[PDB]
Amino acid sequence: DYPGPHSFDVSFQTWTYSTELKKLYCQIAKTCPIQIKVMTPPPQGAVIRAMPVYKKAEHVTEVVKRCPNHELSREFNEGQIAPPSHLIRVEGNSHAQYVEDPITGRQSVLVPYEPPQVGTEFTTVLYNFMCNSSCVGGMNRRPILIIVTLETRDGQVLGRRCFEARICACPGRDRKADEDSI
Amino acid sequence: SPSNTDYPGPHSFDVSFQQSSTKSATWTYSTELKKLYCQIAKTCPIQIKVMTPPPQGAVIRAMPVYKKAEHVTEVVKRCPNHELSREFNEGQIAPPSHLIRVEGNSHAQYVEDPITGRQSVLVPYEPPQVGTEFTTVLYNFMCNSSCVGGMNRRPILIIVTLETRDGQVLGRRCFEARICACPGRDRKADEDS
Amino acid sequence: DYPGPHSFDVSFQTWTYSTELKKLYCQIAKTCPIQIKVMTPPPQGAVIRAMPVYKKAEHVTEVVKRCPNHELSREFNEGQIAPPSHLIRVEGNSHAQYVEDPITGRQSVLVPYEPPQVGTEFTTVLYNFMCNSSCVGGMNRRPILIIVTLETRDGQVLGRRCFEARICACPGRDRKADEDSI
Amino acid sequence: SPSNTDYPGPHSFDVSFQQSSTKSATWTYSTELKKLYCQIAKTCPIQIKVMTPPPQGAVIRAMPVYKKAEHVTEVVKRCPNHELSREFNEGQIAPPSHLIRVEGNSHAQYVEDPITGRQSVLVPYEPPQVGTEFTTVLYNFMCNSSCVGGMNRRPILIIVTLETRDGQVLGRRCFEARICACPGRDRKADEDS
DNA sequence: AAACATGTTTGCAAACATGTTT
DNA sequence: AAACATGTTTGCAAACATGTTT
Ligand SMILES: [Zn+2]
Ligand SMILES: [Zn+2]
Ligand SMILES: [Zn+2]
Ligand SMILES: [Zn+2]
Repeated sequence: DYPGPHSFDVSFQTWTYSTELKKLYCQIAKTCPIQIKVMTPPPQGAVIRAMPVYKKAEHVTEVVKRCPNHELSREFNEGQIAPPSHLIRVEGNSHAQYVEDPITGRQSVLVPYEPPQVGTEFTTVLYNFMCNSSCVGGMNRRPILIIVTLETRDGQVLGRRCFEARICACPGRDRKADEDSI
Repeated sequence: SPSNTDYPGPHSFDVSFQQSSTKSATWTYSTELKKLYCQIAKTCPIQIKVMTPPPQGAVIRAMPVYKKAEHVTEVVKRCPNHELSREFNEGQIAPPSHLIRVEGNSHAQYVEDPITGRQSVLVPYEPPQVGTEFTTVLYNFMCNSSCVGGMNRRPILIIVTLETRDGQVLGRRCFEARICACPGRDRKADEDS
Repeated sequence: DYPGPHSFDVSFQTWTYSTELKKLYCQIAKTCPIQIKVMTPPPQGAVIRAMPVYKKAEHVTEVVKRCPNHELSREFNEGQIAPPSHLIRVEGNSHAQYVEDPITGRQSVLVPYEPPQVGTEFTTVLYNFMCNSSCVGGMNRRPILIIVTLETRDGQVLGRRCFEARICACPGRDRKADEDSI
Repeated sequence: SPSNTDYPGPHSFDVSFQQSSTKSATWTYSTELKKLYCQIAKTCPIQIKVMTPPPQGAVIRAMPVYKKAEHVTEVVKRCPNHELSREFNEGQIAPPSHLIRVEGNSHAQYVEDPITGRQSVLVPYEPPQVGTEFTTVLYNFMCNSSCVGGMNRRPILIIVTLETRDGQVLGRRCFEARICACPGRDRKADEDS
């Protein structure tokens, strides 16, 4: 976590969030509203990039893509702006652009930053996760965590926040049970 | 859509399953249920028995097909996930799409029917070893019977058929196949049902 | 209603039944257990025929078949013993035979009678209704009622009972609301 | 999969909808939304306007197609129910499978593309009546946009195209079509959305 | 037009099916 | 083998979508 010059921050108000576990439990392809908050207007082009990555040191070097099944299953792909391989998708924004790093091969999705609505106090982004946290041939139940980063139009980082994502089928249950381990 | 009725044929063709050890829980068979319960990619020994020497190029084709009427017309291939997954395909020579595989036989040849598009695997028939009453063939089933994007837990059944070197069916036997994780458990539960 | 020599009778213990409305509310293609009770063993071949027919005098002469959509929609038809046109189906009985009257063209389904199980007090039959009570091109929401008849092996009637059938989507709701009209 | 982008073409081709009375609630149009809301089997008057006389056998083809990317590849036909229902077909000469119909024109010819299997209907182009600025064509939409076994409430949109007598596209305009029961209500609600 | 009839969609939890870890 | 992890199926009611009756 790096608040940066604009005191960047992410927060949450079919899914659920354990504040103190910094974990987001949510169903697949369902919509996840995510709250963005700055303290001072970021630069101009300023973008919000959401990138997935494995939590465990063992697997951090491996890119995070959708399992083969979902990747090529008309379902969810057919009529789509985004690439079928990308795990993270953003809904409700034509400007949203999906990117594959030529060198690292890492997939991510950017959305141009925009101040909140008048009176509001949050820039709300709509994220969709397109593979369960357990798809064989994909995450194979390997915990992953999202890295939402506020960057300068040319890719300079201005801030970064991160939470563990676990997209499943019973976020309620899983969260609760995951709360029992303590 | 391929036939599934038992047909002993002129050579009193027959398939059966006899347990390779004396646990060994990698698989199990309900003679009573005509069901074979077995673990994915693990090896299944299947016993072939004739009563009179079959023709010349005689072959044994094993083909998978959905049990229920609603799906019979759909081919049976390996789910997308496994058809790519590095594992089970890396040192393999067999078509990653094919469900049924035979291990321990270089002559084993995999085939996709140009018209029906149905995948199957053949092995040239060879009589038993001296003093032995069974020709044993080693099959491998490459997808759980619940792989999403594949069988999606739709019952399938194997159709092992003894055919003439030019495809004329001399004999056929069928058994339901349910490849899972706990063949022991599943069979048991299936029997308490 | 004609009890007949064997004091024939039908009763009920995804569906529901208004005793005093002689109406059966049940979802489509879902299973309906129906209780048969006699007072004295019926003849030998004795069968139980279930036939649908329109309640309203206006439409009684028109046969009752499944609407065109369902009639030829792989769904529910594909792997099936019974004809895709037949509204009423019985599940759990290989002996069940579906029949189309050559002259009247009327569809119906028979099931060989069998005494109850030991200790039991009912011969229970499993009926499936395969079209909503409202399928356009079919019942077009025209009330129909089932005529379960106990007959002699050669078609002589030994008894007959009948209840109004209304296969819908919310048997609960519909029943309740249908109970409000009074 | 047929194009849906507006293309005025050399003859400044254009389609518009002007209300036949002075209620008449049988249909309505959201110029703003590019959506036509109309009742099944009832008649929809559609205004055609060019700026320069089109070629010779020039025709006006109206073809239906699903709006959403996921279904575009699927043809648009009348649900099974209506394709048989005695009504709307009894005294009719038009293919009971076809969704779009044109009333008041003997020359109107219905067509199924042999390769794509796409159904459409053509009417030879004829200039406006003297003193009139529009060529009016009468369309009929034969299935609610919610017929199960048909559109099953999948948004569709009409592609009226002005073509040369031998199928070369000279102009094309599109509008979303939503045939229902309460065009009034639905349009209103659609606008409050 | 306003009310009513009815199939659908969405959300949710229980009982279950089935691969994985212990 | 026994326990645990997790996707599925089933049932159910609310809010809704949409044809029909009034
Ligand atoms: Zn996946
Ligand atoms: Zn698989
Ligand atoms: Zn129907
Ligand atoms: Zn229709």
